[PDB]
Amino acid sequence: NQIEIVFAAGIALFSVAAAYFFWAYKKDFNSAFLVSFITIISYILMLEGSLVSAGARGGEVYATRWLFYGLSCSLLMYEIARFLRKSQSEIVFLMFLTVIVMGTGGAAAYFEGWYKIGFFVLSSVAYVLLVYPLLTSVSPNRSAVAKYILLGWTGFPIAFLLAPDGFGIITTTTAAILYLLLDIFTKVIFYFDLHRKMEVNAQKVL
Amino acid sequence: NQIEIVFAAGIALFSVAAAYFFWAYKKDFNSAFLVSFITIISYILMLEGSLVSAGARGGEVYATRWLFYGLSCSLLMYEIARFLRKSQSEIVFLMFLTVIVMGTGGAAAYFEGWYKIGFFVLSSVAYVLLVYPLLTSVSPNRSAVAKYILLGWTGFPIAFLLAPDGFGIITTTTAAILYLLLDIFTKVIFYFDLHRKMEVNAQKVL
Amino acid sequence: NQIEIVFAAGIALFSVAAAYFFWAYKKDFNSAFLVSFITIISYILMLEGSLVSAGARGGEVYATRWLFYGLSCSLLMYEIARFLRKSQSEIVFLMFLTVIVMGTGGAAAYFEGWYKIGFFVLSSVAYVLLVYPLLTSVSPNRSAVAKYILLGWTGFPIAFLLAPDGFGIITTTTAAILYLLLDIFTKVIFYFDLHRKMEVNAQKVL
Ligand SMILES: *C/C=C(C)/C=C/C=C(C)/C=C/C1=C(C)CCCC1(C)C
Ligand SMILES: *C/C=C(C)/C=C/C=C(C)/C=C/C1=C(C)CCCC1(C)C
Ligand SMILES: *C/C=C(C)/C=C/C=C(C)/C=C/C1=C(C)CCCC1(C)C
Ligand SMILES: CCCCCCCCCCCC
Ligand SMILES: CCCCCCCCCCCC
Ligand SMILES: CCCCCCCCCCCC
Ligand SMILES: CCCCCCCCCCCC
Ligand SMILES: CCCCCCCCCCCC
Ligand SMILES: CCCCCCCCCCCC
Ligand SMILES: CCCCCCCCCCCC
Ligand SMILES: CCCCCCCCCCCC
Ligand SMILES: CCCCCCCCCCCC
Ligand SMILES: CCCCCCCCCCCC
Ligand SMILES: CCCCCCCCCCCC
Ligand SMILES: CCCCCCCCCCCC
Ligand SMILES: CCCCCC
Ligand SMILES: CCCCCC
Ligand SMILES: CCCCCC
Repeated sequence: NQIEIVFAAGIALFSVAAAYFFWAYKKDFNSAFLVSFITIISYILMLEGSLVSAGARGGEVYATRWLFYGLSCSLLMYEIARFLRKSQSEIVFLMFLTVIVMGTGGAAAYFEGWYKIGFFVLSSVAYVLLVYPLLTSVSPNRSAVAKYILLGWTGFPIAFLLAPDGFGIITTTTAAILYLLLDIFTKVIFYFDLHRKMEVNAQKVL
Repeated sequence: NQIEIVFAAGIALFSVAAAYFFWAYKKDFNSAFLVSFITIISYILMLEGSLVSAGARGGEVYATRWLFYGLSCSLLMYEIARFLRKSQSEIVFLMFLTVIVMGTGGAAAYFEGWYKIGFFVLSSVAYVLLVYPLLTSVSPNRSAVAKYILLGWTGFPIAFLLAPDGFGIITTTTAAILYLLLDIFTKVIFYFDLHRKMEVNAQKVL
Repeated sequence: NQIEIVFAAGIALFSVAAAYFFWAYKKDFNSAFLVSFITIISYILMLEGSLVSAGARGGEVYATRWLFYGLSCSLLMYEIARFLRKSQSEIVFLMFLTVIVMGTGGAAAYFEGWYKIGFFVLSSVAYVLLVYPLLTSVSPNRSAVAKYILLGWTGFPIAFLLAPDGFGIITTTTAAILYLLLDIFTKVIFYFDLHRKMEVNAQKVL
């Protein structure tokens, strides 16, 4: 129905994003390229539709989006935590909480009843412990990254609760469109805005 | 039947353990918190029961316990190997053997016939090569960690063979109770006993 | 039929290879041992046959071979990239492209229609970006590794297209035999030829 158009739009946008990020940025470790490329793979699988599950109020759930975030958001968390000049051990810790948040989030979306509630509570506890050291960072770059944590990262659990993954108050297509806007904001706009600042900060403490 | 009570007990204990370890320990990389948190996730999945398989002598197998160990026991092996002051390259090697041991162990538990035997032999070869450099460590902390390798880590393959994962000589609930006691010993008591020693050793070679 | 003999041959050869590599090489991080050991696990699963899927022209596909390559070829890429003295950040980048190439390759093999084509194109783009920095390396070891990239690594996508994973022009058993020869060349002969050179190069920039 309309959902294939949402997924097809995500494949095209992140294919353009991955192509730009590779050519425009330095030919070395390119997190921006890897994040968009992983997202392309995730949208193709969601478009194939073999991994769709029943959601709330007659909606559907694509829990593999949450599993692919664990790989792509750990790369984002690496850039974010390094931008705030967290210690190496704190970076490793935050990247683990991110994998935990997405992993339990996919389980919360796929399962039902008290298991959806329990996995959501666990994922939100790990999320609270993930963003607390970032929102209270003494770094001067803290305000520059709070816009992406508060608007983008925290928009997903809210979308989750409204989507068929949670209470199913919005339909599956509306959730996919809102997920896509959140993806563009946290994966593409995030680099258009902060790449050079992150690049300069990284050539000074490495 | 009685097994849900065993899994519910594990969820409550490791939720208390994860809560204590986070608040009591330093607000940086907390392996003790991550190990217990991962174990909570594993026990909820086992309690949901969608990933249960037929075992030996009419028992059942929860092979995802073994897959989740590959993530949580690699964190334990990191602390153990660093405590014995293994080289960084030896630490990376041991963490790989741990993932191999748990991964092949989950396959041994899930499959039957000569494949259970073959996967068990492979997992035990990798296990022998994993613990040999630890039991013969020249570190003075070697005796302090041998109690957990011999009593706790080596108790799992013995429990495996008795459980429905192996010959099914004990029932599924008895195996779950014995697994839970082994979990508490190797994941919780391990830190009550060795945290400060490991913390002091780590602030001296890092 | 004949395919079990191909898989049984792979189990025996890599069991001999893993046994030799462990005993002959230094008792520290042994990539050669880990690569062969992982390959043993992969061939046993393929021999068990629960993860076989329908292929092209009545052939079959064992897509888990491609998923296990993502773990074992990242170890090979680590040795290759370190041998060419790539920077640490470039090594991490190449190991990610390898996981992407194998991951999308398993999806290309498992799915059909435009999804097989799309996943193949994505996997080949990531493959082109993976081998370009290696084939144009200014390292003097570049020619010593180009034989394995061109003959061995690039033989897999060609075999893929001929195998039931692609167009199904060759049968499943012929593909398995050709996969096995490629495995022996890139995983075993690769170390018989380059171990000491790689060992000496590694004791000079570490
Ligand atoms: C590119 C994708 C990004 C940055 C996604 C971030 C996603 C989250 C922070 C999701 C968080 C969730 C919770 C906070 C708990 C409930 C379930 C989740 C996974 C939606
Ligand atoms: C928190 C969990 C820990 C420390 C678990 C350790 C588990 C093992 C060492 C399991 C070992 C096994 C073998 C030695 C081979 C047979 C199968 C296994 C996986 C049970
Ligand atoms: C031990 C195994 C090795 C070194 C395997 C390497 C495999 C590849 C480079 C496979 C590449 C593929 C492509 C280039 C795209 C099409 C699908 C693949 C996965 C076969
Ligand atoms: C210098 C760049 C290092 C980047 C390391 C990122 C590691 C990502 C691991 C994600 C595991 C899910
Ligand atoms: C489509 C099925 C998704 C179920 C989620 C799997 C559970 C992953 C937990 C990861 C915890 C680190
Ligand atoms: C029908 C039984 C449902 C059990 C739900 C598990 C609750 C997990 C809570 C995790 C947070 C402590
Ligand atoms: C015809 C359906 C359109 C639904 C679009 C939902 C997009 C939500 C955007 C929320 C703005 C922050
Ligand atoms: C300083 C703390 C570093 C801890 C690194 C642990 C990495 C765990 C990887 C487990 C992979 C299964
Ligand atoms: C529930 C199915 C469990 C089967 C085990 C999967 C095989 C994992 C092998 C990992 C080797 C590193
Ligand atoms: C029916 C055929 C069963 C084949 C069992 C595989 C044996 C694997 C042995 C691994 C250790 C060398
Ligand atoms: C009523 C069933 C109780 C079974 C409890 C088994 C616990 C085994 C403990 C072994 C002590 C080391
Ligand atoms: C000194 C040896 C370090 C080897 C690091 C290899 C890491 C492999 C990760 C593969 C992830 C799929
Ligand atoms: C047997 C099913 C194989 C399907 C392939 C799974 C997709 C893995 C994508 C990994 C991308 C990093
Ligand atoms: C840009 C490369 C990825 C192209 C993915 C194509 C997806 C196929 C859609 C098939 C619709 C029936
Ligand atoms: C009886 C079937 C034998 C098929 C063997 C195929 C092996 C292909 C080798 C290609 C040489 C590079
Ligand atoms: C088929 C689901 C794959 C998810 C890998 C993160
Ligand atoms: C559904 C099984 C998940 C296991 C991840 C380690
Ligand atoms: C059952 C498939 C396991 C693949 C792990 C790489």
